[PDB]
Amino acid sequence: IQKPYKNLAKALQNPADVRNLDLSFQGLKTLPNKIGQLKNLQKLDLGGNEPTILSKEIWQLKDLQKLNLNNNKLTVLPKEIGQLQNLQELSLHSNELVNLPKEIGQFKNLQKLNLDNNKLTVLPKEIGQLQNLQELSLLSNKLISLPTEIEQLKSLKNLDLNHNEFTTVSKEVMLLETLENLDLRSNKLKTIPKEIRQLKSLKVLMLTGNQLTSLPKEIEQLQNLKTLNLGENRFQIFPVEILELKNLLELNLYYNQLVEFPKEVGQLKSLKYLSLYHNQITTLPVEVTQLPDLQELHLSGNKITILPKEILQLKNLEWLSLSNNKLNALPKEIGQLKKLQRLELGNNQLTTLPKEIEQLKNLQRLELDSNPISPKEKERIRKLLPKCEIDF
Ligand SMILES: [Zn+2]
Ligand SMILES: [Zn+2]
Ligand SMILES: [Zn+2]
Ligand SMILES: [Zn+2]
Repeated sequence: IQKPYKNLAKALQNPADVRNLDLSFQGLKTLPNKIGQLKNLQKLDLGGNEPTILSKEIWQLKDLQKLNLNNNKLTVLPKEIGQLQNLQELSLHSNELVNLPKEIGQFKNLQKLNLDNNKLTVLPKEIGQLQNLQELSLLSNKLISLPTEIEQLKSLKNLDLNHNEFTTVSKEVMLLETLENLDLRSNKLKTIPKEIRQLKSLKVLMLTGNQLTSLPKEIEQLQNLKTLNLGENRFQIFPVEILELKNLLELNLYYNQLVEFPKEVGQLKSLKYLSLYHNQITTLPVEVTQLPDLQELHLSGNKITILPKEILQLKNLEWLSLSNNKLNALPKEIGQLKKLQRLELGNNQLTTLPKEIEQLKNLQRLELDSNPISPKEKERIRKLLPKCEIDF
């Protein structure tokens, strides 16, 4: 590992010693022919220059392991890129690529491929030849499908399809059993296939910003799942399948149309984070207070009228959000939440807070705007929590 040569003149003075060259954002239009003298080059950054920076001399620098061609207004990738047999990391992000050459499949040792922020409508069938690929990033493209040969990516751990045009998840993506992180955010998904059960190594599944109404029963088989992000979807019926995931740590279901907060949520015993912000929830079941490791509970923008006294059981809770609800009171048991740092209660029907709130020694912020609290009550509250930032 070498500190990068940022001065092209310095690099060309002792070319044999140049392993790392960073010419990014230097206003370079072309490369000098002399660049071919950098025979031991392993890392090359040509990002943020011009499309003409792609000198034919680059493709003869055979020791190249890492190449960054980001922000170069590239409309086409030369077929000669395939000659860089030793490439491990290739970055083509923030360009204007619509297609890729079939030669993209020649990188036998390719581990990371970044194609973020392009205009890709299709991937070549040869993408399947990248059998050592661990990360494929396609954020913000125009893909409606992936080639069936995507099933051949037997080492893939990270697949990022965030901001594309997918209407369904292909059954070939579901054959990538080594996947750990699958990002399908901001697509046009209406369903998740039953074949999701095959992704047994999946730790993170992001489906935020789609049109999902339900999940298949087979999602219960994702026993390695830690993060499940289902916010900004069309769930009206709570997907009870996800309540079988006893090792889940984070669950996001905000911006749905949920009418019921089921008692079975109490079965998510490892849950640390739960958001149900902006739904139609009326009642908080006693079973939610039975989550011993819960640190954040986000319930703002609902129709909750009361909190059960069993709230005291959430000993690890640090953040409780209940703004824009219909709360008439807080139970005195709120004072037992010793780790509470943030308590959002704006836009409710609160007139007072129990004396026991003074026990909230770690409380840093308390939000009480748009509540019918009288000036003398605001004074009393300030005195109960003198070190807390209180917004009235
Ligand atoms: Zn988008
Ligand atoms: Zn929205
Ligand atoms: Zn709203
Ligand atoms: Zn707030």
